[PDB]
Amino acid sequence: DQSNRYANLDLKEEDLINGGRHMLVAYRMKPAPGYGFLEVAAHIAAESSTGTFTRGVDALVYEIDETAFGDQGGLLKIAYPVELFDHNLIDDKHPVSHMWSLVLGNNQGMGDHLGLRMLDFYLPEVMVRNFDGPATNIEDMWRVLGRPTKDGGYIAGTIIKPKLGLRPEPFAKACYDFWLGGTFIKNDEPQANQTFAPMKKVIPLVAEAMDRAQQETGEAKLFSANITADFFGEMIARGEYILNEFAKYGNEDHVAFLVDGFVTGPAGVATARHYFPKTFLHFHRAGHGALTSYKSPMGMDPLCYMKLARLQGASGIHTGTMGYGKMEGHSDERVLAYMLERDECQGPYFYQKWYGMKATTPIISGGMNALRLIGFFENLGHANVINTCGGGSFGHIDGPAAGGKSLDQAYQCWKEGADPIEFAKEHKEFARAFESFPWDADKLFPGWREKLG
Amino acid sequence: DQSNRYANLDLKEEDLINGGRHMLVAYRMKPAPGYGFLEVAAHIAAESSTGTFTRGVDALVYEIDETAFGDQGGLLKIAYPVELFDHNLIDDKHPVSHMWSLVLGNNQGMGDHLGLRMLDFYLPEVMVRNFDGPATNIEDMWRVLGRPTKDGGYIAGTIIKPKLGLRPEPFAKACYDFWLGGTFIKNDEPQANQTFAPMKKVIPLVAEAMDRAQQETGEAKLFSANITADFFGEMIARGEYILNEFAKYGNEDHVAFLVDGFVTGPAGVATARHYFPKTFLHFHRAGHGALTSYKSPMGMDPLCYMKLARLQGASGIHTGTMGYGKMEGHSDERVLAYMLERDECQGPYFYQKWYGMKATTPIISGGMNALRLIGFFENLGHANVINTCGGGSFGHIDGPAAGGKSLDQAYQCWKEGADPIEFAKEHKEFARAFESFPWDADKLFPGWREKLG
Amino acid sequence: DQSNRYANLDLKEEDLINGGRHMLVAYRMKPAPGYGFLEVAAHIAAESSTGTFTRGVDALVYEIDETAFGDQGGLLKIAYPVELFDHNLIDDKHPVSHMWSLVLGNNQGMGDHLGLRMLDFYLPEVMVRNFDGPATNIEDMWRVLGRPTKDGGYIAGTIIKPKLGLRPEPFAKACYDFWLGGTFIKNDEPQANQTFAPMKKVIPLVAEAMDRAQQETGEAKLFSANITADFFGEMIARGEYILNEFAKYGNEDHVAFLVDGFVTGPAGVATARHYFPKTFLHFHRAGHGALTSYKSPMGMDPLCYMKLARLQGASGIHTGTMGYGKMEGHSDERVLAYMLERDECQGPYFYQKWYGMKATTPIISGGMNALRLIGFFENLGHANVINTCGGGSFGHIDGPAAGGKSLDQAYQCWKEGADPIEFAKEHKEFARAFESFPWDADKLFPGWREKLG
Amino acid sequence: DQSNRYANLDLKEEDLINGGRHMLVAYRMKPAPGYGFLEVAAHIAAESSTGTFTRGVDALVYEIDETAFGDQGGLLKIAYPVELFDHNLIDDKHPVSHMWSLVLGNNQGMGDHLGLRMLDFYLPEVMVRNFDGPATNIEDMWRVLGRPTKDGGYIAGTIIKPKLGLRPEPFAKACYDFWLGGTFIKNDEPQANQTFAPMKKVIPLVAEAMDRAQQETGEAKLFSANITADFFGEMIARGEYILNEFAKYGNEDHVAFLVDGFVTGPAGVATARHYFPKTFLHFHRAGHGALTSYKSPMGMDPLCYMKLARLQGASGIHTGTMGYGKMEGHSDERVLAYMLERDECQGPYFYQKWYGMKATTPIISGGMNALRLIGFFENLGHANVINTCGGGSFGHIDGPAAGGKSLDQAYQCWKEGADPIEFAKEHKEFARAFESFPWDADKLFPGWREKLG
Repeated sequence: DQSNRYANLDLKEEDLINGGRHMLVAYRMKPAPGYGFLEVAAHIAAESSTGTFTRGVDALVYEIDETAFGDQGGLLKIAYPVELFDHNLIDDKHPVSHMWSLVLGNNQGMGDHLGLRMLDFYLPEVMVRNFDGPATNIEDMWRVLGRPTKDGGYIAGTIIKPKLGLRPEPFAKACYDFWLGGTFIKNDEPQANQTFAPMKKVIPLVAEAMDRAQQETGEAKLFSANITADFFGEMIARGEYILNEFAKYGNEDHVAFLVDGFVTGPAGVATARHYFPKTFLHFHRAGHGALTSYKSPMGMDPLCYMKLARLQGASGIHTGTMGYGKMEGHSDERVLAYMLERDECQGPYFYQKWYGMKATTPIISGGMNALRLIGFFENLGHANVINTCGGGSFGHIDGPAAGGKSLDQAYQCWKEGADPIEFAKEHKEFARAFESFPWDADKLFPGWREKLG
Repeated sequence: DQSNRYANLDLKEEDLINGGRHMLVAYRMKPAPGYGFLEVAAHIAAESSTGTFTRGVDALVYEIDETAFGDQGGLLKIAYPVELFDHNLIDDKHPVSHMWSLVLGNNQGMGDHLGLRMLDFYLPEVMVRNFDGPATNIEDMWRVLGRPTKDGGYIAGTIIKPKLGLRPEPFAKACYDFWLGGTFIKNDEPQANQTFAPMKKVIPLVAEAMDRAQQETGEAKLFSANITADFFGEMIARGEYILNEFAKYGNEDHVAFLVDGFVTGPAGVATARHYFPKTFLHFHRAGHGALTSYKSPMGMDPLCYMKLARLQGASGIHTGTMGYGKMEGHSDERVLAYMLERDECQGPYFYQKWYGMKATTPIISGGMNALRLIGFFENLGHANVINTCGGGSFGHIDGPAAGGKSLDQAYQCWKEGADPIEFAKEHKEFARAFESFPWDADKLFPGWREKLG
Repeated sequence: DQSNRYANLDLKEEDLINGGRHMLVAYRMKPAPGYGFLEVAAHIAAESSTGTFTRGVDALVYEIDETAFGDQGGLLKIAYPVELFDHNLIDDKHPVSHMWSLVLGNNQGMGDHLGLRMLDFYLPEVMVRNFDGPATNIEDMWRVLGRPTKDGGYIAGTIIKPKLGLRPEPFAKACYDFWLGGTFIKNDEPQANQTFAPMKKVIPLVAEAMDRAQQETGEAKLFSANITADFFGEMIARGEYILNEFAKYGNEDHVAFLVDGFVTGPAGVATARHYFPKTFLHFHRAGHGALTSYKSPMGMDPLCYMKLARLQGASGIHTGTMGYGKMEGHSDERVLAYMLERDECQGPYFYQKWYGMKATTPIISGGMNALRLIGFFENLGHANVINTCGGGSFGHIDGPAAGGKSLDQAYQCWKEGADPIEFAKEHKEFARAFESFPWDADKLFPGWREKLG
Repeated sequence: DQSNRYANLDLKEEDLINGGRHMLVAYRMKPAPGYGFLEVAAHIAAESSTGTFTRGVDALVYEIDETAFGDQGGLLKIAYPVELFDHNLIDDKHPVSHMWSLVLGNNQGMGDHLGLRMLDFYLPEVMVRNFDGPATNIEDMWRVLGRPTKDGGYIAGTIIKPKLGLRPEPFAKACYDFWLGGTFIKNDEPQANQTFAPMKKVIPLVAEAMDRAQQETGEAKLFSANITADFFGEMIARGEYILNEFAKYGNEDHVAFLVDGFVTGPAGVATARHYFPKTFLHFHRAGHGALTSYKSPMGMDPLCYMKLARLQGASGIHTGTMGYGKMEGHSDERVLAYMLERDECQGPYFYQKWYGMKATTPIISGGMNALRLIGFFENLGHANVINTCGGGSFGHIDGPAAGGKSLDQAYQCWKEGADPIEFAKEHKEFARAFESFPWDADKLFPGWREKLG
């Protein structure tokens, strides 16, 4: 019924993009029984904007394909005038929370559709330049590690098992054991200040373990510490406490902050981004599946969530192993990494320029090991990632330290374009990964058994 | 496979509840093809706790009914030791974000189920007493309005149309026009500091409109102002600016703060709750449908979201018209209101005591009017609600002020247990609501035409 | 030399005051050898404003009396255009820090005077209405105590001895012992989180002592807890921690916050005033003597410091016993109390209206006891003060609880206009104060020995 | 009377220092008539500590010289057990405010002395390591300027005249004019957000002037922007706003923050130090004369104030021209610079180690010019200072840009150990400073007229 006002299917998407005055959003939408696709689409545009000088700022349906997705619905595109979006009193920037409240707010509760899912969105220059974006990313880690800041490459990481329940001294010992070979360690997403492992007991022991490993290896080590909380004053207290403990050893810039960004919401990410901009903001997505799982016809696709994380200021975020590990996996998920790290990236429906906004670094995890990293790097096109390997490190038959080394050595091998089996003859930890995971070696490198003994 | 460790189906739920040492959660879960219900359930418990002294804090599957929901899956219940939950350094309280990250975190991304949905949860005394809870609710509005703080009753509200796009002077004029009869006005959820209606232009005009209406009517008026932002410093700036503008007229405690709590996340709600505890925190759910819509097999049921909002400190939150307005509606949704406002409430799977935690006030909206309010009150059992009526107020044939009066008069009629038609003979605005909405009057009060002329 | 620009002795002070566009300041100034009084005065005006459209905002010397103070110098008055003063981005209010930086900033370091002291200042309406002012004062304590909020009267307090060094349990015990008779207890100004009495050990014991005393007496008790710190995040952590501990007993609004406002500076007072406005801000002046002692020819007179404390938002501040206790004392210091608590007050050089800005409550201390309070009240004209008595309470021969009662009973006696000796016959604790301090009784009430036995 | 408890003149200062368990303070004190020097000294120790397990933490008088200062009093030294000092809940560090409240708090108001002045103090290692200290100093400016971070040398600055009153466009133009030759510009201490030059009008113009000057010169420029306020939320708003405006040109790390630290107090400095640690904190002392002027027998000597500023985290602070400019001046004030910038420094009574705490950079100002800088550098021993020259820059007969160059060229000449007159033959701006200030050239370089024409 509102299609006359809130729909203009004669608008051309290219004119909307070249004009630079609209945010565009593509959705998958399924009309409820009795309702027409255009009528529901126009209703969505109204609910997502002026709900009805007002004409100039109406959101407009400009494209529909009612049959695009068969029994899962059709394609819907809406243009949002940039004047709809809010501005901080302090710095005039757009809140992410506010943008979300328009393009995916009340329209998620409507009764005249059976599903409404964001697939992609386009931000014009005037909007992109008005979000925080990241302040820190892997480039700052490369600097702390003594690497080039251009293509400093791969950072070998792990997660400690059991992920929750270890008392303070056993946790610090596991950190030390790995840091004798590996580089990066993170808290588990709900590991913080439980009574059985209080923050102010475990953090001093971890700082001491870092110092010991660094003195014994001569190599710099990194720790990502959970500061998740609801209250900004608490997250400030956690971060300041942690940085001061690491500062007692000269290692304050070896600390990253883990923030469970989905369960805090954008406001919690913004607390860390604004108060601690120069501390790497490690965005943990725990819980995001409720919003982004393909099993839901609501919410948004993972690529959209990635774009929003970069705008909020994530220094790094989990992306996935892209079919080379042990999760949901296709080599074609590389677009999630590209959209996070490149200055420009083609998305499923919109080409996105980032106009110099800093990259968000992909954090790879999901049953990866040294043998698998070669194919993973080759598919991605680079190795500028952080990688947490649970079994790929502690599952090394020579121990977690050897596991960590075997991961670094996988990066060297790829970087050199060397033959993995020939490379292994001169690099023991990589060679011993073949024996640690021979099911994978038999597959990827048939013949290794004879060539390596 | 992990069922031996992470499942104990011999545990009795009543023993877990009477013991007071576990949070319990009920889920609807559908196993993926090839996986057994118990195996997946145990995997969920592991992923949601210790991921594997550790045995004492494992989450445990204690009840399953694999066929409870037919093709939508089965019922799964998990017990979480209270020792799993985090504690603020500052005040030892539990973060809501953290609790969410365990009971509905990584388990939302697992590949061995086709759906995992929270239906209800149980907090024992030791946990309930360790959340913020609300600091302010309708009782504080009753005080400002000169009402009894016991059963002060109904607050007549409206929303301004168009909800977004009005320039500052037309918006303030609409506020004045309604406040000559009604009491409560709110911003629209994305209405804030747009260039076409800057905060520092519209807020002074609204404060002036309140003052004028209060001087002309002798009655106190209320305004709920949007302070949504990502950054705590910005939300502080907005709130302090707004309170100071209303303070210039002596009306600072006539201000409530609207916070789009789903798109800010719990951290944004906590900013308002901690910095502005004595300013009514009006929680707007815009976007929550992605998490709570019944169209998704992920996320959580609305009742769970309501419980979480109270723990975070919402002073009020939208619940719905419960089948008496024009939305998704059943009289049985009254449990959402009861769980928000009562000191104790039976939920779908767990009885919940709140141990003196303040109520969160239901904010009713969705095509309500004066005629309909009688049946709505009778079903709910009380009228201690805030109610925003768009058409029920501005749709009054005598204008928004008359509409607002007709809503108050509906409360009086119910409160008096009077016959609505007899009551209308002595209350003109209520009587004129019959003519404003005669389709409803013909239905609810057949005969009114003759008795009222 | 700059007298032609920065001096206009033809300006009339009454015209400057009635115009409402200037802050005026009176100083005592002593020229250095070789310099003329007017030349130095004009230099001060230049240094305190434009240092030289600029003419419209120059500060102007409008009155001088070179011989007013003999060998201590002369009188100097300067008019500051209100346009010179700063405005917060957030709420447009004047920072106290900024105002201080102009009227008493670089002019304190000049080499062409041997002394420059602020004696008084005048704020016009447009400025007074643009400072924070207090949010809380004794009226809020009266409410918590179940008193009338009009002239609720005297609050009997004490300080614990030794003021610093008591371990947590002995300190809480002393609090309990006094609270069985008295009402108000404060931390000592440097008593906070020392290793020998950690905050998180002593505060729970004090909260428990309050609860016990309140259950046993049926009377409400008050505690003023030190939250002094440099860092706003720490002061927030302290205040939230303390309020939560008292909230466990339902006594959160029985807490006041002590802030060492001179050593934090105005910024620290503002942290408490903005974050915790509804918690009584007990301003402790420790260290102010460097700025306000009459032994210095620099700085400002105590009356000026009092005015600044009210503008910053002190709920109460120490004033002194005004010659009725054991300190620097003259009955004429009552102007310090009047300037803090009245809506209008004559100062030494300027009449000051406060335009409804809340009172700052006088906190009396300095060797007062029940016998002395009568004359003190009569001189002041009221008893709306908080009073901490060290010896007047614990020095009671029947103990601190009896001492506290004897102080309340002194207020009752004055309030009743009763004869103190006749009153004592029917009030045992007051009567026993005569025996506790007979040197004072012999003086003030000759004959008591016979009439009371 | 309390000398038996609070005095132990048999203690040896060297034992107290080598033990590392006491802060020591030296004072000048004058007893009031009738009081003995030791009795008053012991009273001061009591008032400054336990006011009376308590014995172990008493402050102790360990040295007195009653005649040390003739009619100005005698010397008094007091030892403070480190256990007396407070600890943040967050990071366990000592608040400066709290330390001040003990060693120079209530003892400033006592009636049994006619003066009590801090001359020096000693912090042992355990205390020094427990203060914030600076996070940023001139080394970070050297990095932004492309200089070595070791001895990067002199930064040529100016102040704009008139210091207060310029509208936004004329102020930005003056900044541009100077930046074509000079490097560093600062706001005046009370210049901020006045109605005649609003922050959000002038700051964008200054950022644009920086960009233009940098594009035209190819050299990096620096601006120190006033963020002084009482309220931490306002100072955050100012700083974030300013950094974002400079970030629009890629110049966010070209910004320093000016904080009027005396009138905000330590709490305001801490806000900037904690929220903006990596932005150079330019501490402006406006008003400190009330506390540190030698005309007062109260307060503290400038050297003490300098030590406190470093502990609070000042990146730089004004010291003075040390007799080479036009102020209070003696070459021997170089100790103020040495105590701020060295890792170890002898003070008037105590040798102070800083244990790696970052330097606070001296900011030199007070009628300096290029000719005078040579002798100033030679006396100081280095040129690692920031220098604001009002007349030494704009007073150059060829303009402010030429003036700024002449200052840089003075540094080069000193650095080269070259003869100033010979150097001038090959450096025009330096040569033209001789003509700009020939009174100084005739004095310092007799003969220049003939050698340079």
